[PDB]
Amino acid sequence: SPVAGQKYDYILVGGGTAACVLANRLSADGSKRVLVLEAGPDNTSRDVKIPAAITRLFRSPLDWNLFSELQEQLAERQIYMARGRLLGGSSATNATLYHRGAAGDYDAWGVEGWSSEDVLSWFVQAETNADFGPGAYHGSGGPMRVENPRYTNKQLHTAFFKAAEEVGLTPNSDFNDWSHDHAGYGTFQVMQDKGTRADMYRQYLKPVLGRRNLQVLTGAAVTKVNIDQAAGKAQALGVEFSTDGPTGERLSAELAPGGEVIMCAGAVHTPFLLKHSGVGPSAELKEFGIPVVSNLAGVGQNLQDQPACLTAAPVKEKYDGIAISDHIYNEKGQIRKRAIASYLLGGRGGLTSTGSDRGAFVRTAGQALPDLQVRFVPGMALDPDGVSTYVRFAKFQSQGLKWPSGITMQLIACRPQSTGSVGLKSADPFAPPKLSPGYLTDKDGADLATLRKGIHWARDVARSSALSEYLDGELFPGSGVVSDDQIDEYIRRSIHSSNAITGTCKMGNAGDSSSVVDNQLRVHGVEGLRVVDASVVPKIPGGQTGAPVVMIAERAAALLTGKATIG
Ligand SMILES: Cc1cc2nc3c(=O)[nH]c(=O)nc-3n(C[C@H](O)[C@H](O)[C@H](O)COP(=O)(O)OP(=O)(O)OC[C@H]3O[C@@H](n4cnc5c(N)ncnc54)[C@H](O)[C@@H]3O)c2cc1C
Ligand SMILES: CCCCCCCCCCCCCCCCCC(=O)O
Ligand SMILES: CCCCCCCCCCCCCCCCCC(=O)O
Repeated sequence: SPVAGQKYDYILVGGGTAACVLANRLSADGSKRVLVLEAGPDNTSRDVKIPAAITRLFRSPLDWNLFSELQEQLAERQIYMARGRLLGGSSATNATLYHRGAAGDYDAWGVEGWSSEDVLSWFVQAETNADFGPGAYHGSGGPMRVENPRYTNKQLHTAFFKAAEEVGLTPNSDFNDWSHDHAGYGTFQVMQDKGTRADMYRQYLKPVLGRRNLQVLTGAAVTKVNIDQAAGKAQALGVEFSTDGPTGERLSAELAPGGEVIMCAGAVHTPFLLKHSGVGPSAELKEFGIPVVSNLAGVGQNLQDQPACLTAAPVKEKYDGIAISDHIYNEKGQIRKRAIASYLLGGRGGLTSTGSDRGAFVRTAGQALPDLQVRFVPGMALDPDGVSTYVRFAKFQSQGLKWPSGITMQLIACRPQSTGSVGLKSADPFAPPKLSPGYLTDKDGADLATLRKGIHWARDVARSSALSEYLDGELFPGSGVVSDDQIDEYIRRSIHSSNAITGTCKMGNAGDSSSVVDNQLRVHGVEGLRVVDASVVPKIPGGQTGAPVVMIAERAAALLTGKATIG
């Protein structure tokens, strides 16, 4: 009905991080008719605008509320995997940390035309930075906003940095500068604009909603890509979707001649929807009676996510009130007047923080690149699951209680060796995906070793002069968790997502039969179908995965508009 009688040059399946970038670049010249279909609503919540309100976005109506299959290797638990459900997708719900990883991460892909030297200019193109001017590693003038965080904890941030230095870590003045080594401690830059969230809805899509050639539908849940098998195999015709959930009528948006469907549903829902479209491992599609259009073993394989555990310690009584928890809430859980005034008057203070924006990259055992990311938070976890503790922190408002003052160090396996999968547990495209993160399944136990050594490193840092001045014992993992076996059990029971998720429709070279797209991001064996999102990442870079997704979308837009070639 909203697409009755229209023809589109591009249909974007999803309106998330990548989709917002493509919607902007593909609609620019006026010539091309662009449709965006997002299952979630418009992006208007104040909980999206205010970085500290990330606490409220977890397990909210603006999240998919995905749980994994039971993981036997993780004390038989289902793992929550946060995913944004609105225009801007996970860019609208994420911790805003700005990471590209290292040059070596893109070289390790081994994909023609996607080396570190190929991708650098596409990172720089996206960027405006408040703290770095033009140079080899930074642009000015791009639609993204990046800045140094506009909250600083006076006592605890400086203490973390001195502590890191005491255990022999060097400062890294720019984690995105590929002319020096990735390892070191410092401040993560953030995708914020004077302390408001600078998500890809705000930066890319919202400014161009006026364009007559761009049509964006919210509440539009795609159910499959329409693919025809006629005189020379499989051709995308468009997309089936409902505007009224499962019971709603199945509408179809149609491509114009020469049009393309671009999958932007992200590393969870893209492979799910491809499988619902007959693109996937033929045995999985047969099991739910889906006709196989393109038998691709790689669809939903190679799921890479960066698993996390944490240590937490209270401060001494005489340091009560110095934590970010004290800067956001008073002792009866009301939002501090000062935090509201600083946010509104100057885009400063606790409300501009997602909490996790200082830390380090560490080599636990002589690896080529750091295996460990540390995220230092100047507040104390009340749960060994940091995502559960963020949810508790949002629920804590107005409860009449005092959050105890202290610190957390989150330990992430940032270059994990384990992989998971996403598939179907049903033929109904409205049912949740069969999600398995596959944490700690790698053959050598490398990921478990990374996190075990992370906990040792966090204990060494907390034992430092700099931090032991402030701290009063340890809450997590606590005195019961000392031996390697005790630490391994604690990690199995508490391991959570640091919210990356890549690689489920991986890009590959010619001859790579585990790949789903070529180096032009085209789905093997289907005409008029591309993937442009986190799904195409061959091998997860170190650090948070949002900026790499924006780099891929910018380059894909340039390829599709004829402004660039690849290979
Ligand atoms: C909680 C959290 C914290 C993170 N922290 C950081 C961080 O600090 N820094 C960082 O750089 N990265 C971070 N990440 C990762 C980063 O946000 C993502 O990797 C990135 O946003 C992915 O972009 P994408 O376009 O691949 O997918 P998304 O941005 O997730 O977009 C997918 C879109 O498709 C939509 N969709 C799904 N199914 C359908 C359907 N059937 N029909 C229509 N639409 C559909 C979804 O609703 C969504 O809007 C975080 C992620 C999360 C979730
Ligand atoms: C639980 C910790 C996060 C809570 C954050 C909520 C803060 C609410 C404070 C009241 C401020 C509301 C008005 C200012 C915000 C408007 C959003 C914006 O335009 O940037
Ligand atoms: C955003 C500001 C909230 C700060 C108050 C929280 C106080 C306790 C700190 C808990 C830290 C655990 C580390 C978890 C980071 C989880 C969210 C994420 O993946 O971005």
